[PDB]
Amino acid sequence: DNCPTLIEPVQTICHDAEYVNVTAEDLDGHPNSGPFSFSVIDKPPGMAEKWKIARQESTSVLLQQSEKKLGRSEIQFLISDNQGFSCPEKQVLTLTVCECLHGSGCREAH
Amino acid sequence: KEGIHFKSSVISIYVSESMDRSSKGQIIGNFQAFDEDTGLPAHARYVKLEDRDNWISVDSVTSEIKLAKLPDFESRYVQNGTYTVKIVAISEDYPRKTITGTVLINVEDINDNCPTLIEPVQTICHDAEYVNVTAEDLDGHPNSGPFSFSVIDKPPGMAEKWKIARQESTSVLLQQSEKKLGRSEIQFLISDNQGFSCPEKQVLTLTVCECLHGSGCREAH
Repeated sequence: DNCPTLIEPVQTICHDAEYVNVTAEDLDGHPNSGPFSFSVIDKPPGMAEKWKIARQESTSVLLQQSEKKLGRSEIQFLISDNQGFSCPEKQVLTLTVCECLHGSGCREAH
Repeated sequence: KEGIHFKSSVISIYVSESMDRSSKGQIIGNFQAFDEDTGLPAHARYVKLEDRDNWISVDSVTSEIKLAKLPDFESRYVQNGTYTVKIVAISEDYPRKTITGTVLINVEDINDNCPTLIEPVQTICHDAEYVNVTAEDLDGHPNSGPFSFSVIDKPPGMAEKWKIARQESTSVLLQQSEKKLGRSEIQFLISDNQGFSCPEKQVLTLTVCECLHGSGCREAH
């Protein structure tokens, strides 16, 4: 009676990254579960498709760029749980970039 | 039969210092009192002692303890990375009894300070070629470490005129190739090991002159 969600839907990533990983969570689960289905959105042209999918696992997804640009972009999602319940909330991600140096860490100052 | 006692003589907590985003209103714990004979909770009224900078507050009705300032790791009252406050809790109806305790809060460092040019000004003789300027950062390591100094690419050709020629953890030695008895204006850019640099400018005023043997600049006035 609940639908999957994105758990950090505002995420920074390193400049030199070519893949991004994000988890989804669902308010309800096993027993009534299996692996989730992830898809993104490609319509309209020139505007929608900044990211696409490369790998998918039960509870998380691995994304890859379409034009490889740097900065602020939205990634519009379609996510269903196994048995397929639907809710009026729209599923989304927003991504932006930092210059990384301290491993994963943004080099920036306070 | 005996009066109020503490379940711990001292309590100890940890936190980060402040820069920019720190939360107000902060709670850290309680200081409950008990009958010594059975350990069932008693009531007391509470007072604060020797808070040297006003960081802490106390609520008698809960024995709770609460923060009233933002923490600073460079503070003149912070020692070994710790700050102390003393509490006393005191009973009601006769005989009245006082019992003492302490709060220890530990504070970690942020790179909230930036290296500045402590040596804005120097005067230099006609046989010299090298001049030394120091910076200072107000954090310790890691939050300072070996500094990086540079001097900017404007005006055209200034790298032929005055340049960095050796560098230390705190400091830099300039050289000269202009070979002239006047003024130069030497903007530095300057980081600490973590990459932080001041929003404000850092510039050396430097005067080169003709000098007497073993003395400053020449004088006809």
